[PDB]
Amino acid sequence: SKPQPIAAANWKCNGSQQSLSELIDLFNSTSINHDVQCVVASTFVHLAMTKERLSHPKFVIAAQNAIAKSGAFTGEVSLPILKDFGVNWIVLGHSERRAYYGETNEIVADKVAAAVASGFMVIACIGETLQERESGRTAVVVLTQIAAIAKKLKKADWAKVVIAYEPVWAIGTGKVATPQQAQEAHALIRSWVSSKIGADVAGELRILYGGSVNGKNARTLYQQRDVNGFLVGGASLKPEFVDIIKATQ
Amino acid sequence: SKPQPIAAANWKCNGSQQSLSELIDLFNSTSINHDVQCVVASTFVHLAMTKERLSHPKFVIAAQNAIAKSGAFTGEVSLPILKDFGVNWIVLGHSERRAYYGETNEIVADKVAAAVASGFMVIACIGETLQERESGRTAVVVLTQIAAIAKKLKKADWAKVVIAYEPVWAIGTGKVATPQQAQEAHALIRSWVSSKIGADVAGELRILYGGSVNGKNARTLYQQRDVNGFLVGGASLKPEFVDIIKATQ
Repeated sequence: SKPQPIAAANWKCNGSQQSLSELIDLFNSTSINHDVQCVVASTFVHLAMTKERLSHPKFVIAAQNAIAKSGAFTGEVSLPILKDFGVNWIVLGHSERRAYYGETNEIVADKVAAAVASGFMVIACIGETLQERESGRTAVVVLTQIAAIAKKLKKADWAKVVIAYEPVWAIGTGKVATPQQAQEAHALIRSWVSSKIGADVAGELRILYGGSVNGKNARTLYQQRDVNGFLVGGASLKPEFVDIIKATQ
Repeated sequence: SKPQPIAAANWKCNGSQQSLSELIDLFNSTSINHDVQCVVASTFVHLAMTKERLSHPKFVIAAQNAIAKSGAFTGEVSLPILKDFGVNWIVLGHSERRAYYGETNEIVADKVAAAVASGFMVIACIGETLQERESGRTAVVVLTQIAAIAKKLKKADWAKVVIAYEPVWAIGTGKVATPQQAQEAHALIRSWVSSKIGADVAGELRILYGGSVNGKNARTLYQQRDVNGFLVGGASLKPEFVDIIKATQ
């Protein structure tokens, strides 16, 4: 058996009033008759609008980032503000932030923990680069990332947690990830959770696949024992997302 | 004579639905009978709401930050998105971003230039740290910042530009800035614009003061020859802002 799946749309830095409206209408009209949690992560700018027009009950909205505390951080957005706005989902430590915005294992760790403390559901991202993969350090590295996070969490916290595996080594590297490789990375994280936190925590823990997923590969990927879902980029701005949600049956 | 003044509210990482609503109502009810441009920079989260409820015609809204292009920058916000949302003002290269978020003279420069190209009005921030001030490098440093920006601009671009002087050396340093010192920094920037771009550009160019301004010091500060306004922090979340706008007559 699997825990409930998650199909998450990571819109990243994209979207227009018009496009998003249209995209959101498609969703509201879609039939989803299964155990599935659909998540929509739009930009800070569009939360308001998403919040309002997204009415299909199998969907929640989420932020793409946040900082922990409110204050003198011009440009930034705090958890406190989100929660007041009414946002309960959030994506933290995505590869792009890790790469461009100076997010270390510890900054991430810290954010997650705040998020968890304020009662958010967290999609926490981890994954290794090509250098790391090529030298055979996948295990070494992801476990290091997961550990940094778990270090700050209590057993009960895990229930609010979702891990997303990002095969960075295969992202813009001209390198291609296969389902089996996905499965192998996921089986690692799960093994770690099991042996370190509890087979109880491990078995309800959702692990999302966050490499390239489209309407074509989605099925084969979800068919894997340890994949519970997806954190989707590109495809999630197209109607093809709908196909991916269905891939989760 | 002076160019039209600007009273800008930099809300930074603060605010709640309720607070901001109340704060915004005060504004809508205020009498402003003079040449003044009031600017309100709320978080990405609250733009929507500000946009909607702020109805006093002497007010515009602005963003606190942005990146240049849309794309795969999870967490971030592009100019393209703002413009579509209907935002035409923006604060760029604030001391806090320079300090915590890795913004160099060139990143700033680049952002400004994009912003300008897309038709935004830009409040561009510059200022030196205590080390810099103490060693006598104020002139050296600010001119370096302004230059990095001007490097990318055409003469016509200046019309969309607003410079804000941030006396960082005096921000959380237990060091205190006086009006005369403000005036001296502003006179420098102006001298530079004059001699390098044109006395024409210099004389219409608005230079905002962006250190600590409250309802008490506001007057003495604006009375200075080269101060055209303010980029306000703390006080701008209180009703005292209204007092500062009036300080601009």
